[PDB]
Amino acid sequence: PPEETLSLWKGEQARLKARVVDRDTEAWQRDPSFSGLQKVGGVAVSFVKGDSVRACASLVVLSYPELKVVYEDSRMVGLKAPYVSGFLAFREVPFLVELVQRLQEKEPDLMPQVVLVDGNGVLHQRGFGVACHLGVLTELPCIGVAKKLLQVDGLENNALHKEKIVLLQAGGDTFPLIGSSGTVLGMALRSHDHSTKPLYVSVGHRISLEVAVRLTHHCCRFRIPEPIRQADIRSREYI
Repeated sequence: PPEETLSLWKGEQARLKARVVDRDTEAWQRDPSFSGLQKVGGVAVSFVKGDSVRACASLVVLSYPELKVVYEDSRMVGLKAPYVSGFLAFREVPFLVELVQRLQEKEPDLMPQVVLVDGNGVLHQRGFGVACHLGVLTELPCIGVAKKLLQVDGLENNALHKEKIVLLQAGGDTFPLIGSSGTVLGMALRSHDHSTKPLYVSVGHRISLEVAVRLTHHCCRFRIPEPIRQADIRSREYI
């Protein structure tokens, strides 16, 4: 009953968006060296077309500060119709929740304290990206780490944007992503000395933007934050 389904999802999008928290809720987040942080998660998803859409997803957990994989669960499943633009997350995210639930059941001591999501946070067409959606359904702190600048609220990959990227001279350097509204939606981060291409970081849930950006940088042994890099490898394996 697709009209019923999409209508339900539209209501849920509004309700879930209102649940997004953009401040820190954990003691470890307020410590300058993130004292108390031991486990960082990574999530990545790739889709495949077919009679049914398939999703290849990976949840990994890494030790922190060491960034070594301590848990992994990577899967390919079919997702159920209806497939509606702007609402694929309403099939995708419950599958990701299932991964988290399986971790809680099978290895509860390895539950991540924060999840780095390969995808968008509040820097999103409707201010409710996959990282927000996963966060509110699990109550886990989540960060949206995007590889491209999302064109919302007047953000443009224009000449000035490109100039600001050049002026990111070293790993850790940032510049704010500020909408036409004047709202700070996220930060561009040069994640590593080796790469000149920035990551675009925004809050998913239960973390502040400053903390999200600093933690993201600290997870970058290479350009892509290690939990995402590891999840990416495993969700391309299934592709």
